Amino acid sequence: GTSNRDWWPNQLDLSILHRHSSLSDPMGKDFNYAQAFEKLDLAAVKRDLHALMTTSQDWWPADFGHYGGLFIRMAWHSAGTYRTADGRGGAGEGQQRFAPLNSWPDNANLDKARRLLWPIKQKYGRAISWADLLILTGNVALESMGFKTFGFAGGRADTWEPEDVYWGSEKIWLELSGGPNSRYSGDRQLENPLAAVQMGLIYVNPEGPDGNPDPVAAARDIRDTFARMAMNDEETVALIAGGHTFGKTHGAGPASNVGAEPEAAGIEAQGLGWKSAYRTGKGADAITSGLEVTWTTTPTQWSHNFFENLFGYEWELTKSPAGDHQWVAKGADAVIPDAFDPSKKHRPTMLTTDLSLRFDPAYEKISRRFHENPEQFADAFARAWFKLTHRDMGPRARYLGPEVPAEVLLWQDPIPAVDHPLIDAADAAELKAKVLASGLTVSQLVSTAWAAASTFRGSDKRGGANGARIRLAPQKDWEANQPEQLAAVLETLEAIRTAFNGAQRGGKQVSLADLIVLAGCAGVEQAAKNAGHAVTVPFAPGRADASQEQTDVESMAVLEPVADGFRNYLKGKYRVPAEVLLVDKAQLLTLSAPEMTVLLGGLRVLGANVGQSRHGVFTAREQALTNDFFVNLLDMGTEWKPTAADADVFEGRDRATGELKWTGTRVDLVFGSHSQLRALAEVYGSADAQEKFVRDFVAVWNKVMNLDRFDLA
Amino acid sequence: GTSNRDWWPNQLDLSILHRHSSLSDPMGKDFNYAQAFEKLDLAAVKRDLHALMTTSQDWWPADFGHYGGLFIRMAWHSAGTYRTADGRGGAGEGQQRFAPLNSWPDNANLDKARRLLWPIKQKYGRAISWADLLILTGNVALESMGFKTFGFAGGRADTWEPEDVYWGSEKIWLELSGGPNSRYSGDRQLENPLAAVQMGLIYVNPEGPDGNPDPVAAARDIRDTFARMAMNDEETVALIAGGHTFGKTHGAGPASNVGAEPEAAGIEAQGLGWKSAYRTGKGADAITSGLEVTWTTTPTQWSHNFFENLFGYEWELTKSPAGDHQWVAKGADAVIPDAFDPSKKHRPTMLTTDLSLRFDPAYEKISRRFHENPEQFADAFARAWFKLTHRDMGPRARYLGPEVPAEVLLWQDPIPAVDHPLIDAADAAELKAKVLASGLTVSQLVSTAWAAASTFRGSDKRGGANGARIRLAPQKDWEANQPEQLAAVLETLEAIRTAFNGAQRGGKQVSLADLIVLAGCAGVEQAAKNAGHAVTVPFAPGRADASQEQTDVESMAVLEPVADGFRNYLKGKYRVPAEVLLVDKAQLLTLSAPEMTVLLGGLRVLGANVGQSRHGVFTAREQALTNDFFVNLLDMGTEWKPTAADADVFEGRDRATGELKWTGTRVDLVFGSHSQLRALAEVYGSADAQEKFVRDFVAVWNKVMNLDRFDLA
Ligand code: HEM
Ligand code: HEM
Ligand SMILES: [Cl-]
Ligand SMILES: [Cl-]
Ligand code: NA
Ligand code: NA
Repeated sequence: GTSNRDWWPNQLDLSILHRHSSLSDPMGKDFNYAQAFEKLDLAAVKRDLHALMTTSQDWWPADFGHYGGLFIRMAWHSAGTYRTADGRGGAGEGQQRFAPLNSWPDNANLDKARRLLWPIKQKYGRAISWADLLILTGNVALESMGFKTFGFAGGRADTWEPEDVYWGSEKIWLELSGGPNSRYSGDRQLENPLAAVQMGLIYVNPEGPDGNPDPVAAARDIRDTFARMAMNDEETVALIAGGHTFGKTHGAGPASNVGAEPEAAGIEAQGLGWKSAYRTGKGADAITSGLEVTWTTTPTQWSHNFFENLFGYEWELTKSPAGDHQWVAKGADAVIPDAFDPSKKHRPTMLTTDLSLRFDPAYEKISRRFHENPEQFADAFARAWFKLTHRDMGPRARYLGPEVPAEVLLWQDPIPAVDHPLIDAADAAELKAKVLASGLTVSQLVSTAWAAASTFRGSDKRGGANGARIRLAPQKDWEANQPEQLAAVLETLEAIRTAFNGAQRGGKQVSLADLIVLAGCAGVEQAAKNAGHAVTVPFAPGRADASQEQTDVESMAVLEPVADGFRNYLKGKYRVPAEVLLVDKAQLLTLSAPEMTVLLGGLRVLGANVGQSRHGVFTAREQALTNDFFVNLLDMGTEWKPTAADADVFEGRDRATGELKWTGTRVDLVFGSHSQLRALAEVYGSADAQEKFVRDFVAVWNKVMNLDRFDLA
Repeated sequence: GTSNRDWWPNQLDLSILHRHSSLSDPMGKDFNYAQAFEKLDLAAVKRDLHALMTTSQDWWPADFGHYGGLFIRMAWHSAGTYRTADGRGGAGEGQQRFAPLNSWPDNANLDKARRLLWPIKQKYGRAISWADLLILTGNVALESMGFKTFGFAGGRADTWEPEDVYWGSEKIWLELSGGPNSRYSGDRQLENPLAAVQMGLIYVNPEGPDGNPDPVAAARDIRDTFARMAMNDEETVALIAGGHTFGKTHGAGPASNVGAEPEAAGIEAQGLGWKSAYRTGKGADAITSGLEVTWTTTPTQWSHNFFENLFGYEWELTKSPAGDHQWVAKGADAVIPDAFDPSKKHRPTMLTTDLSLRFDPAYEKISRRFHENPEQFADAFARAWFKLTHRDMGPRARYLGPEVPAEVLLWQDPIPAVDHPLIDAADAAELKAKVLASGLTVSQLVSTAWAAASTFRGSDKRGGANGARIRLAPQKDWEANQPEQLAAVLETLEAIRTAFNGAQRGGKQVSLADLIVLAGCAGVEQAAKNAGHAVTVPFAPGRADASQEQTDVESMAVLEPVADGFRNYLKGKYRVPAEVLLVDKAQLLTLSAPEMTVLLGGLRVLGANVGQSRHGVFTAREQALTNDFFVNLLDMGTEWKPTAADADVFEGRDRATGELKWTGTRVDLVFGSHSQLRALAEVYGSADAQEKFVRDFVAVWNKVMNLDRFDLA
């Protein structure tokens, strides 16, 4: 069937904003996963998982009699798709069970692992999500094998459809770099927001870059990809060596024996894939990656044998039975156990990427320290394993259950506890009036609260106005945030704050984070008053102020908005058209198309544009909350043409006289061009729509202000 | 960005079932368009529409000073996409304003027409939908030019994204037949469900079949496509001749002057397209189809001139200024007015397809009768214009406003009014006990009510259990309905009915339509009892019984289910895989994926399969309402393989012994294979789900039973 995407393959796609409807969700609209999970008997779940570890099924026999290595790999791949650039990927939505991830080559045979878990999932039902179960099972595998984990939090609710993620533009699985859709340019520069070297890999190629078995060059790719998953050198070494303490790779025969991935397989495969013609197709004959490496002498027990082997041998380049590059220990004895024949042993073996940990000079120093001090290795690995598996969960307020680590970690963007009474409705009224009486304008108030709140992304639940991190490095100096203007606003609000807090009794105080939001609420009310309309904007107190010492500045950099169409802002020129970037930002804000539309039309007339640009300010009553953006954009009396100077800036002239009325960007004008967005603009631009426009603007402003308010969840 | 569709282009698409969520809809979730429309000042709207007729805009100047012809074409194309096969297309959702229809070649410059209507749309806002406005406008155009219409109903609520329609598989606009994705095979047999000859045409090619200017062969295409739009010969002649009494075609210069269609146009085009480089690009210089034909001496007034011209001249094949085939009257004087120059006159001209109305022998007889009896022509055209424009609106109960024709028309599938007291809760309990005491089984009661109710399709709001048409030709003889079994159930129910009605006082009676539905309810209650569960199934009385004479047998044929996955039924072999057919049926039933899933799993265990097939009957307690379907489907103790005899029938064997446990079709097993479906099946197959499954089943069963209940709207 030919589709709109076939005919107009470059038209903007709004369907990413309308996923996750109540239509596709099998749970009722009142289901609350946290409420379910809080009553789960987590101990019982863990005892069933522990038993599973050594209960082999004949359709996918357990290596060494123990599924622990398979389950560790499963959980590491569940988490391992995460990119810090956008927050997308990660284990937090259980997306490994859907396309495309369920059928990535790097996820081969994890269909088997998830199938092994169906009995437990079935037993406990809605009280444990697949998302949570995949991570838990990796923890229980680690515990079963003698490794002490750092902890575990539940609360990842299941999803019901694939997420819309850009995983790259290649049309061939695993394509090597330098093709027509290459994700590399320049001197091996991986395109943002990608965090993997080839389409369908988690991070890097285990043979080496584009298959070249050089451990030093492989180290470069490990470092870059892991940094793009928010891990530093110590964490990276700890994770790789920790993982590879357990289990084995699978490459018993040629890869041409392996059939279709799950999304391509026949209906009778019942959701499994990679069926193999090689001998038994499983167990001793399994083929997963094509590599055939077993790292340690006790693949089912925590040890410090990975580093003992890595440093205790010299390594020779060899080939697996599938023809893939791997390494074997020179002159070694057969000391590694076979996975099924108790009378066979094997020489130590390594991947190219394992040897990176000894041949890259910076990794070698960490690896030596870990070899000499295995306690330090165990602690780093437990910490890194927790971070890997929790990095996309969001604020600690979302962590559920009895095994949550009490230690607050800097990567969590921690928010201090509130230990004092909160302002009430009358206090909030008093503060809104004090803010308006200070002389701060509607545009200042709206712009400041927008800047604070709109760092939130729903991909990994980072950002938002809680913390008042807008007053700290680096947010206070981001271009989009207009650093000098911002500092002036913040000084005025901090003086209101000090005067209000100094007058209270009883311990009551207001945080700066709450006052920033409240002040933006005052600005929105005042703009509505300026248009002739009395409205109250909802506000919920309870935000707290984080310190600079509780803020990792380097980690906060990925939250900078380099394109923010809601402020008509683009920090530089990108290949992706600005309208596409607006829909991307709206998805990370969790907005629907109607919410995006209302919000942007209102922001334009409120004065939220960076630099007070007139682009899209289609009103003669700026700082009044009216639907003038939509009425004026849709007026057929105005003709639009791209300027000579800049093809992405447009002049709006009266069609009869030629007189200049307005200017706009692509982000403004898309609302008059895209057929679905124009239809939305028409509802807000109609003569009956002033009340609707105000109410729906107030609703979406409050939604944005509350995106990180999981303390009210 | 490579997408799942790129990787697995033949995987089934469930997003068609979650279109039209509350996420994409800008109106609040309680907006009721009927209520808005009922308060519209329709007379005011009509006065504004009359004024617009002759208010020419310089960006698209009015032909003859009057936009009536353009607006009639606009309305006819809005309606013209309707296919009787699936009920899809038509005017009823205003889809001409969305892709792909806004950019079809046959809809060229209708973007202009719609833009002319924005000021009225803006003025009246939500109280008139685009969908209603496009039809009303065409009515006002006809009235303005002297033609009395048969009436008008409002109530077409707007939609907010494109509908998912199969329009064909060609990848080239306008592709002629016999290509790699030909919609024609055999002796000019158009593939169902298509109702147009080329991709991006409304019905037929105005030059003739594949561009060959043969009026006789064009007539054949006209007849077949119009019949696929529910129109017979008389209606077809009336509509073509009636339309072509007005306006003109546009082909002032070569088509190569015309630029990108709206979905391809630049952002500055602000939603318009087909900008032309020919001279002034508009008005006298307009290029729409490429043809240059003006049919009558008075193109802005109702006349009898069409048929005077068609019969009064002999016709010569010529070429328009764009090179396209058309006809000119031999030896005629220049009697047809020019659209813009009062000093220019033109000879009469005709399209190939207009000449079809004279050269096809059956159409000639109607055309002559219309030429000789103009009042017959006017009345037939009025009636046919009403049908055209209302054929997809559904039952009369949906018709709104002061201009609704009182006359009941056969094509409306009329349902008599209820003129007696209805059964109450005590009566419903008494009837359900009678039904259960008769010996009708769960399987029979469920199957019969399913058969009755599941004829409904939301595309054109035809079908459903109201009317008790299951007892009439042709429904009573459809194979999917199990005609012998059906007859036996109906006889039993009709005797219950007679006995109950004969005992009443006052006028109270129960219709057979109600009793069939109530009896299906009793069957579901009984199946719950058989599973150990108390359950209450909602029922709403008020259905009435239509007569055979109120049921057009040939129009009913398109409602026959040739594939009904819910009954594991496929009447023959189709090219489209059966699980795609199931999702298509779910879309017509208005079901989401979770409702399709629950419903099918329940139906399997209740005995609703045609012929009592065991395919999918994954329970040892048939006729008990349980979640067994899901629990057994998902049991990894079972291995599935296609049979030798039939690749579309699968055997489920115990994995350890080989013993046969079940058999299933593709429609059964897709719930275990498709990653999104399987995720849904897992929720219902979990150990905590029996109660959820029963309550969700009852809800969706009730939903189906009430799909056509617009008397309760
Ligand atoms: C440079 C980064 C990494 C590379 C290239 C990589 C590569 C792979 C490969 C190719 C396999 C074999 C798949 C098979 O044939 O069955 C695998 C297995 C495995 N990996 Fe990694 N790995 C990386 C990091 C990790 C990390 C971070 C962890 C966890 C902390 C992990 C844990 C495992 C485990 C436990 C197995 C064994 C699976 C089994 O016993 O079935 N790996 N690795
Ligand atoms: C065999 C079926 C039909 C064919 C092939 C056909 C073809 C066309 C074509 C090619 C045009 C010219 C487009 C342009 O260049 O502007 C057109 C114009 C138009 N048609 Fe038809 N037509 C059909 C039936 C209809 C019907 C059923 C109606 C309405 C009842 C209708 C009403 C009109 C009107 C009013 C115009 C004039 C538009 C204007 O003045 O701008 N036609 N027709
Ligand atoms: Cl994601
Ligand atoms: Cl449709
Ligand atoms: Na994420
Ligand atoms: Na329809």
